[PDB]
Amino acid sequence: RSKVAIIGAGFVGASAAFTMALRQTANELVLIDVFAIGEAMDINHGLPFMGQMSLYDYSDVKDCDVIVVTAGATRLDLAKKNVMIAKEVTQNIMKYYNHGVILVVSNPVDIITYMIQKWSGLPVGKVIGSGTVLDSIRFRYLLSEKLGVDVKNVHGYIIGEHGDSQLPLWSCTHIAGKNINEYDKKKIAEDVKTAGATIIKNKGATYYGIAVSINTIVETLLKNQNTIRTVGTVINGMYGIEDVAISLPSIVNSEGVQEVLQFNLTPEEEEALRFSAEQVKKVLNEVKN
Repeated sequence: RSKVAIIGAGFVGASAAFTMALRQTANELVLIDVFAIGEAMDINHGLPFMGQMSLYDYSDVKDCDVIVVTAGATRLDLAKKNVMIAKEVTQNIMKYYNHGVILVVSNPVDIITYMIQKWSGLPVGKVIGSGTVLDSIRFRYLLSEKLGVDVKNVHGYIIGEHGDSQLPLWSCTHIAGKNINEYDKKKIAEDVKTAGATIIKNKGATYYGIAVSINTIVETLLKNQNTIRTVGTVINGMYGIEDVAISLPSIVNSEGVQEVLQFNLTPEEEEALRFSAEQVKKVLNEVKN
């Protein structure tokens, strides 16, 4: 039934694949590369794919339900660097692009997601970035793992730009229906935006957390379970936010975004969110070339 194609066999492309290979998230998985085959063979060593077939070229984006872009590599230069790589990938993908939902993972995700959405000339509801999906996940986790409660009842989201301007939706965070007003927690928010930085310091890279994130999202899309995820979408006309890609809780499925939940945010939160958009917008101006 399902078929996912991952663009880029880097540690991320590889991990991702390896993860949705153990979890056997899709029926078919393709490793499109940009330098690949060997990375697929090593994964195929743990052979029991009683529900998956891992293969190795862009002409295979045909009939894909999802297409993940992990390609990518003095910061703002990175963006501009990645934008170049991205632009080329977008061309090739679209050369054979047919039915499918594109998931952007390349960093700076917020920027590339938007850019790629344009480059492809695809509906805004079909191109999605991994956005703050992982951040929101960890956000709920930290909460539960600190209030003696389990993530099961923990309902919270991390919206905005997947960077430093991100903000936690406290006004819409409830434990089984209990506001965060129990009896302070400005740390939980911190550890969520510090995680990436700290990891990069020690390991000097990051790809396991993302690989998982990808798996998650791919699973969400393939299930069509109306699950809410703070994935990145090109927003235009919300909270006064215009042309720019940003994360917001939205119900997605194998065929695009269904709707980007229009939560009622407090004035401070609407401010924060708006501000956040401005950061991404700054970089976008630099790009768009």
